Amino acid sequence: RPRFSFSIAAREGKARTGTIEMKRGVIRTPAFMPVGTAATVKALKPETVRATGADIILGNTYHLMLRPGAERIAKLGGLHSFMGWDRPILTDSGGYQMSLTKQSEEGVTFKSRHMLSPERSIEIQHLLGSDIVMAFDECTPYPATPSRAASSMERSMRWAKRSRDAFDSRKEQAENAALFGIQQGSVFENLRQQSADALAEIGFDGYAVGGLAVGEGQDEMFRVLDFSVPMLPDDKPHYLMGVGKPDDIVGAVERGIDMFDCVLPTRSGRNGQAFTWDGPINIRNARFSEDLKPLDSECHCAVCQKWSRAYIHHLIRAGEILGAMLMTEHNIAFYQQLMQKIRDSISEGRFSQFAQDFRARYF
Amino acid sequence: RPRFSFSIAAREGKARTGTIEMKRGVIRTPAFMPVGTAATVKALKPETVRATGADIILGNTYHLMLRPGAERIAKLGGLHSFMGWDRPILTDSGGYQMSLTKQSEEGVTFKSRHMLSPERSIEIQHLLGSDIVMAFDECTPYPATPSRAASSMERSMRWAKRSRDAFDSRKEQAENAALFGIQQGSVFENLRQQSADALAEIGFDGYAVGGLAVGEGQDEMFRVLDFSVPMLPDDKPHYLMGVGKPDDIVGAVERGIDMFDCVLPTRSGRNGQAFTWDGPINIRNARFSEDLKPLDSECHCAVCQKWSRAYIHHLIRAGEILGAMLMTEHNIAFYQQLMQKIRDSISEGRFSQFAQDFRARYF
Ligand SMILES: Nc1nc2cc3nc(N)[nH]c3cc2c(=O)[nH]1
Ligand SMILES: Nc1nc2cc3nc(N)[nH]c3cc2c(=O)[nH]1
Ligand SMILES: [Zn+2]
Ligand SMILES: [Zn+2]
Repeated sequence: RPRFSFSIAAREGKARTGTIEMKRGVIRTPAFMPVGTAATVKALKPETVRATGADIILGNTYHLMLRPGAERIAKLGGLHSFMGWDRPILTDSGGYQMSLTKQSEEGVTFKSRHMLSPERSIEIQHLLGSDIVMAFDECTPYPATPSRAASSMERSMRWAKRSRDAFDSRKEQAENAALFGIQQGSVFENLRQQSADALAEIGFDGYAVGGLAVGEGQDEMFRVLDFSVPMLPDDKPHYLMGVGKPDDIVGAVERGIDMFDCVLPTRSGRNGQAFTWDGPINIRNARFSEDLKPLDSECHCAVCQKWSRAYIHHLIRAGEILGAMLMTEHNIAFYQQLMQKIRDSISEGRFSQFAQDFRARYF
Repeated sequence: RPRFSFSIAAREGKARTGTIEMKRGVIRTPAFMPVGTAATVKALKPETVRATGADIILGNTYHLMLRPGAERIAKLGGLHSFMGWDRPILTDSGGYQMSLTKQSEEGVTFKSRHMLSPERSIEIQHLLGSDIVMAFDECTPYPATPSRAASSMERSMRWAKRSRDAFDSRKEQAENAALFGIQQGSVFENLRQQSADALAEIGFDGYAVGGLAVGEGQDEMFRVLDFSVPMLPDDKPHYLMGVGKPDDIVGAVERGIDMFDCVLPTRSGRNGQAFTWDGPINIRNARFSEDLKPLDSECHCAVCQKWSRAYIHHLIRAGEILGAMLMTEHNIAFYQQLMQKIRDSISEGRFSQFAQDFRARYF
């Protein structure tokens, strides 16, 4: 394979399906990336993550720089060999993870003390051996005034240029990894346009829509996507950071998004929430204590082939680790089945019907 | 297969190796039973427990009667289908699990309020669909005076008779399951003899040595085994309840024990302790933070094939579920490799050399 090649095999409206080819493997798009923040997708072996259909997972510069350390992981052979995942890994840059500081034009120092900057973020992502490196940005808080959103976006665009130059100055990274830029501008069309233009002038391998999934709510998120995604280069992947619930994913693909991540299937699975095609259920509810059906009636995952709602109910109520394992495997497999149904429906020219059907039943 | 058949294929001294055949499968002896107290071997799918080599797992009447309930499990199709383990299951009777009350000759009531008795224990084990049912006994506290140990043992022997009659009165249970008696008598030879005699007069499919692994320490435990195991019928399995550390298992097999259980590999694995042929290690120790070796240098388990000490160190320090999963799978696989080396060495007439070699290196 090449360092990076995105090809679009079929289209319907603004939706696209295709493939990203990288040295460590092929990513089918639209893609959902399970989140592996501490060098693990919580409660799953990497072979189980792959068996659900994932082609790529997400890691985080911020978390891994703190524990176990980026230089440590490099000394141990990089993130892929450390955790036993040999396929592509995308790493976020630390520009969100303000969520968990002294800010300046140079970067951010935060509470031991640590520092991140465009140069240091890109370096950490190199030490980890990331395949898709995210530019170092500022996720603008929501809501933001137009002035604050503009200042923040402008700084992020200067940081995007510094990110590009830091990545390109490291020959091994430039030859083997890809770099994505992150659009900012909050909910304001003109600032989203200025940001898209800045990013396309610099030039990246892919373009993320940043600054969403920060409390704005679906209607607003969709309105911003309606004008923001068309601003990005059409021939590169479009990544919506941190999204989301199954309905959010379907509507975002209808608006031109190719890549997704979120902790909802893993985190809410450990808390008892199971996704089904008839909507989410909370397995802790006493109504499931003698329910012999699988979590979902159609799901092909190994959990639904083997165990009942009643058993998983018991495990979660008892605080047993196997309950977290089973709930997480099912929810990640559900998300991957959703992405496969989206890909196949776009490929067959029937995605808009799929999206309507999905919603009618899920709600 | 038959309901129950124990065959001894080879002997060395007091040690034996062979097989127990039951309707749900064959158990290779000497056997280690992973503990699955809440209807799960903690942090392992049943297929992973089987892949480590286990032939049988242990469940507990006390815990399962409280959560999810014995009648509930029966309504759901029994413990095997509930948890997805289709091989034999031994259940303890609740006579230990005083550890976690109003006692009388009729049984014990304990804190909601619950009751156990010989009749109710055997009934619960039937509702669960246990393959090896334990008689309802009193595990005598340690230390005990000879008078208190005698009173307690005598009550247990009356309860053993009631257990036998309750099991035999239930045709489906009598035809499909096995019943083991439990010897008591604390550390006193004459009371152990009286108990063995009582149990052999009643007649059981197997005989447990109860009342040990309750704080007495290895030397004392071994002294009691030295005289107690020969008192039991030679042609039936001998089960030492709750034992134990790898060295305890080796010395108990040298004294005629065929079956073992304990929470040490699962519980101490979640707490960071890994078994190796050079003795246990605590993976949380900072000396492992950049150690690329597997947990154990010779272990054939999937954990040792794929992940380093450094990674597992990270996971346990971070409180990640995958650390508990990996540590537990390795420790259970280590225990099963120990039992396989014991079986093969007895079969080859070189168990005493194995035991000496094991100890020289483990210590
Ligand atoms: N670097 C970066 N990461 C992000 C991660 C996110 N997760 C959610 N929910 N929203 C996010 C936005 C950003 C963002 O704007 N920048
Ligand atoms: N029913 C029964 N169960 C037991 C379980 C045990 N676990 C350890 N550590 N010792 C034990 C003794 C008994 C015992 O004497 N009776
Ligand atoms: Zn499923
Ligand atoms: Zn191992």
